[PDB]
Amino acid sequence: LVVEEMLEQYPNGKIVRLLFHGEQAKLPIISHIVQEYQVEVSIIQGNIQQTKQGAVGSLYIQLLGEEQNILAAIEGLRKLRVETEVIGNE
Amino acid sequence: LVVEEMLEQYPNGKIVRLLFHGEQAKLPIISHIVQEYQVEVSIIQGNIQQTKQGAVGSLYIQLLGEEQNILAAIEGLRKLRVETEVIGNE
Ligand SMILES: [Zn+2]
Ligand SMILES: [Zn+2]
Ligand SMILES: [Zn+2]
Ligand SMILES: [Zn+2]
Ligand SMILES: [Zn+2]
Repeated sequence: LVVEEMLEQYPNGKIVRLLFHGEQAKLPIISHIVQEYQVEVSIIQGNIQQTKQGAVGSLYIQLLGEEQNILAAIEGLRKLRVETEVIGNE
Repeated sequence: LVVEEMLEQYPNGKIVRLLFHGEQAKLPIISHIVQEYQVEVSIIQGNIQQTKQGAVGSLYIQLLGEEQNILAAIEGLRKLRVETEVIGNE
């Protein structure tokens, strides 16, 4: 992997993996969540490609902010059809 | 797997996988979160064994309740040293 290297380098907040299969909400996802949930975003690693289905791939991001807001932003992503999970829970 | 079969049979709330490596908080975890976060718990699948390290294994549970409370219960588990993630995000 090794996802714990991301946790090691980016300790604060939560690190999440976002998946894009082309079904995600057609809006500016990252700015949308920044503004709505008052979270900061740092891109750690990613691979996204444009396909006929739309943007497809993965993004690992660090979210910073109040705990409740980070949690809400993560469920927000999921509801916007971006599968999201906090790394380090396997 | 197939974790989506759990989502199919238990549609409401969130389905989470909890991991126990023996480092988890030494308290009655499931009742603790039920009471603190006002969530309901249904066990879907699990394999837990007692070892010299303590209780080790996994539990898949359905959490029911208000969205914010479910989210808080999930982070609560993590803080209590039970690695937890919402299934269906791979
Ligand atoms: Zn997707
Ligand atoms: Zn929104
Ligand atoms: Zn996982
Ligand atoms: Zn553990
Ligand atoms: Zn507690």
